[PDB]
Amino acid sequence: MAHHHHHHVDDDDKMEDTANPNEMTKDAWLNSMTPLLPDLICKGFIQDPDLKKRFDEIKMTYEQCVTLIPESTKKCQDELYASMPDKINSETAGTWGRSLGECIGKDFAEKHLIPK
Repeated sequence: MAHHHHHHVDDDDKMEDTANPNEMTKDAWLNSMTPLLPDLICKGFIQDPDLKKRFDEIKMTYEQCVTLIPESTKKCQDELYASMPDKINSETAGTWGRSLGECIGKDFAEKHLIPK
């Protein structure tokens, strides 16, 4: 901004642009979401005294959870991936994140928490 009447700009906006990831794409979101799920999923069975009942019944441990959860992370990923939009906003993340969580919490349970 130094020319009002005389505009002879053959070049401009050279350094005045940088594409920064405002939010994460559906793929990038999954990538940065999947391995963080095991952390929260196990805690879900620990924080809830209700759920902790079965957690201790099978003598299951935190580490045992996070080695199994990667099975369901990939599972529910492909589930919702088909329904997810191109890019995942912070708000969008929570919506689909809890969706992954509910899937996994069910998958993990029927697998090892259910002795049948």
